[PDB]
Amino acid sequence: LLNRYRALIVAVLTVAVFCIAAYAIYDLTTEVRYDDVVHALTTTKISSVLLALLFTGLSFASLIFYDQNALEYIGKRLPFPHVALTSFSAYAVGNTAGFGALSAGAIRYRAYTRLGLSPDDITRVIAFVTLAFGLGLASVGAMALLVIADEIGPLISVDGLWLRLIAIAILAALAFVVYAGRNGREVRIGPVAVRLPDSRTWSRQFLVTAFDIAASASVLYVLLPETSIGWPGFFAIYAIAVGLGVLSHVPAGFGVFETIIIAWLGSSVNEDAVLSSLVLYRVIYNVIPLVIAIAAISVAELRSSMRRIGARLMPQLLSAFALLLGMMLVFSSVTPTPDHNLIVESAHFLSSLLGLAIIVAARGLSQRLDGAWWVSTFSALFALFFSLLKAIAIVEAGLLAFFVFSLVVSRRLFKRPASLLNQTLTAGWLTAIAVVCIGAIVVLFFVYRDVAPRGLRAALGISIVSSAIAIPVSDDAVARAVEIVRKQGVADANLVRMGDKSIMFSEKGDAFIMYGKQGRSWIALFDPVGPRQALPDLIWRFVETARAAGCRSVFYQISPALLSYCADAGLRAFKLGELAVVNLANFELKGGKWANLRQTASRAVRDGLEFAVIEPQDIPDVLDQLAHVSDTWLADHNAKEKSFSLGAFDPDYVCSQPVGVLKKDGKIVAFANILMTETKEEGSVDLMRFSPDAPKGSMDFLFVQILEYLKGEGFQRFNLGMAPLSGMSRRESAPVWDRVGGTVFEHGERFYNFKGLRAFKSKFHPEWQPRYLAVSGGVSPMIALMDATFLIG
Amino acid sequence: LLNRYRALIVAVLTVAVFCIAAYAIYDLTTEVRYDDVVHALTTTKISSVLLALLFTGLSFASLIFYDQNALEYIGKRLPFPHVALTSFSAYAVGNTAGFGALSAGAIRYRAYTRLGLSPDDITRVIAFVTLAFGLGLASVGAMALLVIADEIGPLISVDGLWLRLIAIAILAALAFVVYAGRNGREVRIGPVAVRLPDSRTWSRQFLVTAFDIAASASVLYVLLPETSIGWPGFFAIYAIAVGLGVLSHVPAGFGVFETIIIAWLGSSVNEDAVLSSLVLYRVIYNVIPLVIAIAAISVAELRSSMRRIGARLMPQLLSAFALLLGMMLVFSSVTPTPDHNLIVESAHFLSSLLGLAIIVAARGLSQRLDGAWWVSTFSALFALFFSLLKAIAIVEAGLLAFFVFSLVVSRRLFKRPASLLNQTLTAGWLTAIAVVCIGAIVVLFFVYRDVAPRGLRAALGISIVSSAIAIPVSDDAVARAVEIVRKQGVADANLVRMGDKSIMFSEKGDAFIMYGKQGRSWIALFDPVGPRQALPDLIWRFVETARAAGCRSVFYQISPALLSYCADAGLRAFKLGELAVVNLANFELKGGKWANLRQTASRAVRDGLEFAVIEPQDIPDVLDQLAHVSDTWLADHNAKEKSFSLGAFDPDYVCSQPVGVLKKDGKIVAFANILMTETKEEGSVDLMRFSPDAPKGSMDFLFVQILEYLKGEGFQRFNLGMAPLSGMSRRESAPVWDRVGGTVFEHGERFYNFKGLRAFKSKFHPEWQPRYLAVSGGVSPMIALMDATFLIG
Ligand SMILES: CCCCCCCCCCCCCCCC(=O)OC[C@H](COP(=O)(O)OC[C@@H](O)COC(=O)[C@@H](N)CCCCN)OC(=O)CCCCCCCCCCCCCCC
Ligand SMILES: CCCCCCCCCCCCCCCC(=O)OC[C@H](COP(=O)(O)OC[C@@H](O)COC(=O)[C@@H](N)CCCCN)OC(=O)CCCCCCCCCCCCCCC
Ligand SMILES: CCCCCCCCCCCCCCCCCC(=O)O[C@@H](COC(=O)CCCCCCCCCCCCCCC)COP(=O)(O)OC[C@H](O)CO
Ligand SMILES: CCCCCCCCCCCCCCCCCC(=O)O[C@@H](COC(=O)CCCCCCCCCCCCCCC)COP(=O)(O)OC[C@H](O)CO
Repeated sequence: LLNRYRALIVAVLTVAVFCIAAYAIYDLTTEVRYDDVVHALTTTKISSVLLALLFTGLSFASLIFYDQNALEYIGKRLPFPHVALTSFSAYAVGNTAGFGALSAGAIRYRAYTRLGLSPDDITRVIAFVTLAFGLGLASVGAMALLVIADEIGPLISVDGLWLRLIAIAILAALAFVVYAGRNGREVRIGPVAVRLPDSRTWSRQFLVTAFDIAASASVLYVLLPETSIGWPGFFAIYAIAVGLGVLSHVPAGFGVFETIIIAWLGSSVNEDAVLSSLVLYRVIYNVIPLVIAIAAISVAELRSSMRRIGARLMPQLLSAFALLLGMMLVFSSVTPTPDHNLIVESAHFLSSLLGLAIIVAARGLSQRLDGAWWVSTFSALFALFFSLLKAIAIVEAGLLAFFVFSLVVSRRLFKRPASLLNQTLTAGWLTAIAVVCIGAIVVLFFVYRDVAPRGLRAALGISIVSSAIAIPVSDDAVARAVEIVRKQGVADANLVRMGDKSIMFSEKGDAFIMYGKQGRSWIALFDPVGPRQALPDLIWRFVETARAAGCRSVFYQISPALLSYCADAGLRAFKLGELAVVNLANFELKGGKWANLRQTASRAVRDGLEFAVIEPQDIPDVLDQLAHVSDTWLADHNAKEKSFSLGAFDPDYVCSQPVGVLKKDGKIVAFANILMTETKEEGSVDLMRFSPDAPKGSMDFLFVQILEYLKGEGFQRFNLGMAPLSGMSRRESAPVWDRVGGTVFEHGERFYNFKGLRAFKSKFHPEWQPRYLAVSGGVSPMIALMDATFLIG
Repeated sequence: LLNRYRALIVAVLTVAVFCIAAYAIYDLTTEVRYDDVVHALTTTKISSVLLALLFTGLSFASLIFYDQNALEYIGKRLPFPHVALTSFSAYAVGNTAGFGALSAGAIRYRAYTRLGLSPDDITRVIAFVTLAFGLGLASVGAMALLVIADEIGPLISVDGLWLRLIAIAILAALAFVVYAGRNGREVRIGPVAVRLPDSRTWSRQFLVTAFDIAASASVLYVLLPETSIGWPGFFAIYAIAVGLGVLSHVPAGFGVFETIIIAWLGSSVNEDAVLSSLVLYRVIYNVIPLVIAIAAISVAELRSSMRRIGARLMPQLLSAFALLLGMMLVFSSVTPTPDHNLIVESAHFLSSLLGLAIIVAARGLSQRLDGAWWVSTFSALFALFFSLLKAIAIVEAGLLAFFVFSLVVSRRLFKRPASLLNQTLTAGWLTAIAVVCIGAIVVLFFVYRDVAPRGLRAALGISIVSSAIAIPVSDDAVARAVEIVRKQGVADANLVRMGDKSIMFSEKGDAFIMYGKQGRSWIALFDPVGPRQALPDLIWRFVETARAAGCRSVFYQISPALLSYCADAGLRAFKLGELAVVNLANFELKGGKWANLRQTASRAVRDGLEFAVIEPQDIPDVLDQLAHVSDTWLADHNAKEKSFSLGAFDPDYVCSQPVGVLKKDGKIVAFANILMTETKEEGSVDLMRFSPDAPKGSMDFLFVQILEYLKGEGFQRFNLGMAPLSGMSRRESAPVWDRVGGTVFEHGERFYNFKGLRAFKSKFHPEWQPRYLAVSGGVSPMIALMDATFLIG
């Protein structure tokens, strides 16, 4: 149920469920000694750990076929070594993090926009993949719970009829969903409206997801020493444990997975064995895949060669690996050894400080900063020679030295400067910090219960991290922005002079992005305007400025050519609508398929309707007639005015650009703003105007003459309007859409008919051009679209 | 591995495996009392039997989706209530019988040729279905054997490594088969050459076959009272028990299924419970589906309405139901009750006699006789009022009275007369009789072991059944057959006068079929010749005459219009090749796409090559030149002559039909036989003749003039040659073909180039016409095609 959590109480409720889960871990693990857990790790039958490596390998092979199946569903057949990597390194993170910037979403985006998909199709790949895992895990858990409510029924002393009956309830619900969605037929089960694929496709997907959950239950089943349950009893436990640990949005499914397995198997087998198998499960299944995903980038970077997809995936992988590294550092700083460096109960507080600093550096590394690289490299080095002095500890030292190795290797990857601390907060990284802190508190209360200042110090360090986490332009800038609009390309940005939109610049001075702030996030207007080389340097700087004041950097109507370095900044693009573009050198007045426009023009030829080519100083002759016709087209919509879209009643902006008129053979009845550039390379309009002198036979010639004059000056093409998205592309959607995409199309049919319908643009036979809205920080474009909307109105 | 058993040692080896299995049943059931088994049937918790009915219902719902999936694979989308019936009544028989006339094969044929498929596609439906069940049962048993070699490992005291290792062996073999057959690529694993379908199709098929085997293991698992194993342990037992009971070709998988489950679960649970669950399994899963399949025909016959498919399926269903009825009669005659009608150890021998008589009547009813109806109806009535007098016995009396009800209902279904006993033997019905006899011997040795004349009497009755199972035409007939060729239609049958082919007739006198005998089977030549109404009456009479001398009634080159009542007789059609037909009223000498023939004719115009229109009495001028040119075209192939195909060196047959010649401008160098009828409705040729005066430029005009003269007399069309089957239709094949179809195509490219290649026929631009060979008795067309072949040569 992605893009439905619209809150910060989701961030609070996630760590609430983790607090309840960790309290239940400490409840269910009373009479176990930490020394006994260390004993059971040190004696664990190395054939069993090798077999756990084998089953993790089979699990990630099935995850590769999840995604290859997804790409065969939407027709986009991509080559296989560029899909094995982008879904062996999408589940190496998705099994670890579930945040905005670190999830399956913001890695499929960053690894497929570089690879060659369309952002209207990565939201099909992601959505089919997440329906695949969720619905397949529900079917698999409810079928393997159906066959055995007796091998696991009495283990929690719940009778076999009830545990089987809830599995029959889940299977009846999912059979109802499939039988509703037999042939198309989007079935609205609530907010989310599933539209299941072919029966030949969800069955292949069900095999792939059942082999995934089988070879990921068997990783833990080989590590549990000689249970009183078989394989499938443990498989029905595992498909409830994962089925709740991913249901509660916790990072990696940490606490809920742990507490379900401890609550289920402590009655069966010895609790030290289950803790020693769960810790050695989290290592083998959630850290070894990160290490292999890192090394298969770094080795190919040193030395067939997939350096582009490695360059787009390495910050995400390192930022998801540093978070588990920080969990390991804090959990191994709190658990004691006798010989400790009292460097001058407060001497291992340096190590916990380094661990929390490196997960803050992980939040930096996903944002791909430079201070993140310095802090993470040096903090890992300090942890290296302040943890190697104690013992050998090949897991700790080797894993952390691998982090240092990779992070020295990827220095040339990124040099982007910003302030590591001055970004305020996301909904997810607070959950990361708080899960590390609360898990550390539970490790401390767990360990020193059999045999403080360090506890109070770790809590005070976490509170200091929380406090540090808590821690229109001048007419010269507007005129210089107008000069940048002149001396460069796209003429869409002639909405620059109307004010109300803050304008930042670049260091080169010839590039700008135009703001606008509505809620907890400020948006943009068209696209960064300027030469090509100043745009990617500025597309990061915008988002850095947006996070610098604790806001999200939504975009609006961006180009498909922008995507290749738009998605690198952490921008989930979304399909919005297509912008009608008519090339002018490939145009004829009737041709074979333009004569409807010729007859509509000749409808106004007999009226003799005319035009104006007037100047930026030709205001004082027209202005009160402009006021009265403004009253008319405000009476057309019955008095509701919009910003961010058109030019309002403006004494300067209306007379700013050269405009053009519909006449009463000399008397102004309707006008039109025309928007050019100095470079003569592209021109546009924005507004059409109604009169009580123009019926449906003359909704065109006021604009047809403008098209002919823009042909007459010698422009290359012409950006007329922007249309909402058609019914055939409302057909091509994804399974787990919700009210989000419906209100994308409602925003389409709500704000894009103030100039004309899609068929009205189609009357001019245009070649369409898609425009997107990019959203920062992995948040819902329900929120982003409404932040655009309430800034329109 | 169908169409590879080519023997009677398969029939011997099947009952050998059943003898070993029944001896192992009697071995493993020493200390069990028959009274205790009756106790455990009478106390069996009626909720458990209702739940077994539910799981049988789910199993046959999945069997319906086996076949609906199969019909969606080959594109032929058929309506669903005509597929639910023809695969709820194809597995109601296939789970009971595995013979020639009673299997999935000879019910898919009889229920799809009526329904609307092509016999080149029912051999795709059948073959995809049998690969589906076999390969899916192997994958399912090897996967559910993989997860648990510990819940069922020590039950037979075999260590868990070996039972898991053979499952890894099976899964590695099947993964090798799939990875070989990724994209097309027919992988020859031996005699059988699997070519697996789409990954989107065998996965859906794997779900359907795993839900089948799950809901058929659970029918028996609900009947076993409180095992020491879970569900999936019993599922891994069941997928070995079925996986060997269908591997050994035994009817219903009787003895092998029984002995595997007794051998596996007698060590776990009490043996009386396993016998009481296996008998009540065979009832619920193999007799209740026959009863429902019968009643859903008979009720719809009395009263939406599918009377055609019921009329084609009811004899197969009744003949597979009477066999289990006979097993029940013999097994309930041997098992004793105290009060018995001593009508005057030999008074219940009447009941065993009635049971063996009714399974002989079942062999009659599949062949759809009339004495079969009389013997089966009256023998069931005698069993009714000589078994109802003993006790109530609602299962026995109700089941048998249902048989009497259905068989009175289907009197109007069939009235076909033949001798019920005088058919000699099939490979399968001897296995039916012998499995009933040996199972009866084991029931007798089982029951009277705790506490004979009846045993010796049952053995003598079976030996009497075995002994009773052990129990060119005149020139008037040839000339009358030539008169039937004259006064009626197809001119293919002008091979009638050459002798060597026995000619039977009909009772109406104006219809005939022409024999030819090679091995243990005699074949036919073209098609029954005559009016339409005398053909279906004769198409049964041919097969009755063939079984009357203990032989199989193969056909050769039959029409697609014959299939609708050809498949009713029990004739598995097979695609053979297409017969080139050129309509003459829709023909032009060059048109747009015939001018190659015009230029090839003008190649011989400058030679001035000519023809003959000579008579049946114009022999004595040409005959020695015919002898020398016969020496030439015997020197063409280098001296190897064929029967059954053309006219040989014949003093009567060569001069019989009007022939036509290639000349040395008057001197005979090459001839051609031309074949007409009196009705002027269709004409043909058979033989083209080589000369040492005709190169590749004149392989045509000798025949082109014949085509023009057959146009000139005024015929409708022209049966020139018969071509082998093309490469695109050697592409459209089925998965479990073997050397059979390969030698069908080898027979094609081996015997059909003595007149010309497929492109040689394509030079004349023909409209193709498929011709089939029908095979009786469910036997392989390897055998039938070679019986045609060694009668050609
Ligand atoms: C207590 C009562 C509550 C019940 C109410 C149920 C309502 C359900 C409504 C649906 C809301 C879903 C919201 C989640 C959205 C989200 O968060 O995003 C999408 C997610 C990520 O998918 P992602 O791509 O990120 O992959 C993640 C993989 O890595 C996981 O990782 C790990 O946890 C690893 N440790 C293990 C790896 C495993 C193999 N790789 O997918 C989803 O749809 C999640 C839906 C899951 C639904 C499960 C339903 C419950 C199952 C129980 C079965 C029946 C038995 C009942 C007995 C009680
Ligand atoms: C002891 C060592 C020997 C091993 C050697 C293996 C070689 C295999 C070579 C393959 C030859 C196949 C020859 C059969 C051909 C034939 O006869 O015809 C095709 C059949 C019918 O198909 P049909 O359409 O007729 O349906 C039938 C349904 O009704 C059955 O009925 C019943 O029995 C009911 N009582 C139950 C209904 C169940 C649900 N409905 O299908 C086939 O391919 C048969 C192939 C089966 C292959 C199984 C392999 C072994 C499985 C074991 C798994 C691994 C574990 C190993 C541990 C030891
Ligand atoms: C009700 C089920 C619902 C549907 C789910 C069905 C899914 C089945 C698919 C399972 C595939 C993976 C199988 C993993 C099973 C592990 C079995 C196992 O326990 O391993 C034992 C031994 O394993 C081996 O010897 C090697 C097994 C290798 C399995 C390789 C699988 C290949 C076949 C997979 C099928 C798919 C083929 C394509 C693969 C890409 C070790 O156990 P143990 O004796 O150590 O246990 C005692 C105690 O627990 C302490 O350990
Ligand atoms: C390792 C596995 C390999 C792959 C196989 C996986 C296939 C799983 C699919 C199974 C579907 C059918 C499930 C049948 C399980 C039967 C469970 C059972 O035992 O029934 C119990 C109770 O059953 C019920 O209460 C009702 C169960 C109804 C199940 C209906 C299945 C619907 C869901 C099927 C999934 C598909 C959905 C579409 C269906 C067309 C009765 O047991 P008991 O307590 O009597 O046992 C004690 C002793 O044995 C004596 O009996």
